[PDB]
Amino acid sequence: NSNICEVCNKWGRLFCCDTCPRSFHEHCHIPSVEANKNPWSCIFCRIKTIQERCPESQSGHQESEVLMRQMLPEEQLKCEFLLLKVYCDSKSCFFASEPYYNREGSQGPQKPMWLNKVKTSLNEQMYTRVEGFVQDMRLIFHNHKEFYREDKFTRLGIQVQDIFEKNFRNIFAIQETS
Ligand SMILES: [Zn+2]
Ligand SMILES: [Zn+2]
Ligand SMILES: [Zn+2]
Repeated sequence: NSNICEVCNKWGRLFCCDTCPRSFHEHCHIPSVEANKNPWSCIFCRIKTIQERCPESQSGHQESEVLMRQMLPEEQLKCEFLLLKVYCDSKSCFFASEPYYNREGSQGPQKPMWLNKVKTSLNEQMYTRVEGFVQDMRLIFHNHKEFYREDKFTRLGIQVQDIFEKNFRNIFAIQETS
C-alpha cells in the first residue's frame, strides 16, 4: 500500500485499502473510514464494483435525468466519491471551511456554502435527490465568482469548479458532447 493519504498526500495515521494499494486518513476518506470490517474496501473500490456489476451504467446519460435520481445507496456513494475527488485537489482548501465576506465593493452571498457543510449534509442524509448535492456544490463556486468579481482570485473558483464538473461527468457517465 501507499505510504501517503490518497486525498491530502500526507503521511500520518493511515488506513489501508485491502483491494487496492490506496491509503487514507480516517476523515479524509468519505465516508470516514469504518471502525471494524476486515477486509475493508475504499470508495474507489466500491465505485469500481458498481460499474463492474452493471457495465451499462457507463453508457451516456442526460444530466437532467441524473439530477432527478433519488439518493438511494448507489447515488449516495457516487456523490460521496465526487465530493472526495474535489477534496483530492489541493485548491479545495479555499472552499473547505466556512467563509466570511468583508471586501470593499462586494457584498457576501445570500446563501454561503462550503465543502465541509456538504460533507456533513451527506453524512446526515439531508439530500433526497442528486440535484440537492449538485446545487450546493455549484453554489460554492458561483458564490466565489460573484464575490471576487475582477480580482484574479476568482480563478480559484473556476479551477475547482472544473475539477468538480469533469468528475461529475465521469462518475455519473454523462453523455459526451461538443
Ligand atoms: Zn489525508
Ligand atoms: Zn481500494
Ligand atoms: Zn447488468
